Amino acid sequence: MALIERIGKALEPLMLVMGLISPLATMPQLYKLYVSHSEHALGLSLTTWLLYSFIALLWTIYGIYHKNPTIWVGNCLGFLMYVAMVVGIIAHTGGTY
Amino acid sequence: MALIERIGKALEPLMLVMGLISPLATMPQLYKLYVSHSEHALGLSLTTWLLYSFIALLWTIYGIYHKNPTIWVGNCLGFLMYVAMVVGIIAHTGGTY
Ligand SMILES: CCCCCCCC/C=C/CCCCCCCC(=O)OC[C@H](O)CO
Ligand SMILES: CCCCCCCC/C=C/CCCCCCCC(=O)OC[C@H](O)CO
Ligand SMILES: CCCCCCCC/C=C/CCCCCCCC(=O)OC[C@H](O)CO
Ligand SMILES: CCCCCCCC/C=C/CCCCCCCC(=O)OC[C@H](O)CO
Ligand SMILES: CCCCCCCC/C=C/CCCCCCCC(=O)OC[C@H](O)CO
Ligand SMILES: CCCCCCCC/C=C/CCCCCCCC(=O)OC[C@H](O)CO
Ligand SMILES: CCCCCCCCCCCCCCC
Ligand SMILES: CCCCCCCCCCCCCCC
Repeated sequence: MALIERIGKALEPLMLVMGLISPLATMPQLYKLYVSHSEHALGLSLTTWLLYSFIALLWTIYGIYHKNPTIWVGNCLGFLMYVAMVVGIIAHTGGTY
Repeated sequence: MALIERIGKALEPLMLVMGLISPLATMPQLYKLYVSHSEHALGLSLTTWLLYSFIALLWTIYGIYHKNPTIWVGNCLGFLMYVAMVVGIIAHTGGTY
C-alpha cells in the first residue's frame, strides 16, 4: 500500500500543525454563528459543541501533563473555539440541544 | 499539579474511546441538519466541515498505516460523520462557505 505509506510518512513532521487545522477551520463557523447568520443558530447543536469542548479540554490536559505540544497546542486552541461556539449558540437561541 | 496528573493518567486506557466521542457527538448536529432544523442549514459553515473531513481522513490514513486503532477508529467514524455534514449542507443550501 504505497499511497497509504506515502501519506502516513509525510504527515509525521506535520502532526502539530495538523492539530491546528480543525480549530482554525472553526473560524468560518464562528463567523456564521456570531456575525453573518446568527438567525440560523438554532440549526447548531449545543450538545455537539459542548462535547467537542469537553474532549478538547481532556486532550489539552493530557498533552500538558506529558509535555507533548503536538497534542495540547491544537487541542487548547480547539477548546477555546468550541467553547466560543457553545457560548454563541446559547446567546442566540436561549438554549437548545 | 496533582489534578492534571490524575486526569492525564486516568485517560490513558480510554484514549480509543475518547476518539469516538466527538464523532458520536456529531449525531445531534446531523439530526438538526437533516431532520429537525434543515431550514437553518445556512448557519453551518461548509468550509469548516470540509476541513474537518479532510483532517479526519488524514489521521485515519496515518492510524491505518501505523496499525494504531486508537487513532484511526475514531477518526474513521469522524470522517464519515463530517462528510455527512458536508453533503447535508450542500443539499439544503445549494452551496455556501
Ligand atoms: C474565542 C475565539 C473567537 C475568535 C475566532 C472567531 C473568528 C470569527 C471570524 C472568522 C473569520 C473567518 C471567516 C471570514 C469572514 C470574512 C468577513 C468579510 O470579509 O466579509 C464577509 C465575507 O464576504 C464572507 O462572505
Ligand atoms: C468577557 C469576554 C472574555 C472572554 C474570555 C473567556 C475565556 C475563555 C475562552 C472562551 C472563548 C469564547 C468566549 C466567548 C466570547 C464572547 C462572545 C459573546 O458572548 O457574544 C454574545 C453575543 O454577542 C451577545 O448576544
Ligand atoms: C466542560 C467543557 C464545557 C464548558 C462550557 C463553557 C461554557 C459554559 C456556558 C456559558 C454560557 C454563557 C453565555 C451567555 C449568553 C449571554 C446571555 C444571553 O444572551 O442569553 C443566554 C441565557 O443565559 C440563556 O441561558
Ligand atoms: C453517515 C452518518 C449518518 C448517520 C448519523 C446521523 C444521526 C442523525 C440522528 C442522530 C440522533 C441524535 C439526536 C436524537 C434525535 C431524537 C429524535 C426524537 O426522539 O425526536 C426528537 C427529539 O424530541 C428531539 O427534541
Ligand atoms: C446513496 C447513499 C450511500 C451512502 C454511502 C456513502 C459512503 C461515504 C460515507 C458518507 C457518509 C454520508 C453520506 C451522505 C448521506 C446521504 C444524505 C443525503 O444525501 O440526503 C440529502 C437530502 O436528504 C436531500 O435533500
Ligand atoms: C477530502 C475530504 C472531503 C470530501 C468531501 C466529500 C463530499 C463531496 C461533496 C458531495 C456533494 C453531494 C451532495 C448532493 C446534494 C444533493 C443535490 C442537491 O440537493 O443540490 C446540491 C447541488 O449539487 C449543489 O451543488
Ligand atoms: C457519546 C455522545 C453522544 C451524544 C448524544 C446525546 C444527544 C442527546 C442530548 C443529551 C445530551 C445533552 C447534554 C450535553 C452534553
Ligand atoms: C486553516 C484553515 C482556515 C480556514 C479559513 C478559510 C475560510 C474562507 C473560506 C475559503 C476556503 C473554502 C474552501 C473549503 C476548504
